[PDB]
Amino acid sequence: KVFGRCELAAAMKRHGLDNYRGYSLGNWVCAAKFESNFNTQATNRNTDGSTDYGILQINSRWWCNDGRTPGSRNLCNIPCSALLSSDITASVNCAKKIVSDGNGMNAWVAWRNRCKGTDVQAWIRGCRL
Repeated sequence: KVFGRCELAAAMKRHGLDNYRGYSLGNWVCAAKFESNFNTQATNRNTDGSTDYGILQINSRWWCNDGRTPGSRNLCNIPCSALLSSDITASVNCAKKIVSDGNGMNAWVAWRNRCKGTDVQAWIRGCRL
């Protein structure tokens, strides 16, 4: 599923992400935009052989099991395919564990290079709330 901007904003808010660990909702919608272009089925293979899945591009090296990343961990205790669903619940609950691990939203390279210290409030501007 390809989410609209405000649609995704409302869904992430309803799943408890606005201001989760201090990160306002605009941070999360900006990171989804540049990670996946709001597309739940996005997948991208990394050079070490691991693969990123879903709207927030959660990596199989640490967070999910895809059966083809040797020596990786499954810290969110989920098949990686659950991250591609049109319902964002598994992506959001795994993302909550990742942002709580010490590095905050720097774990997402596109948030770090393209969202961090920008006016992220603009990503939820106009949205019904």
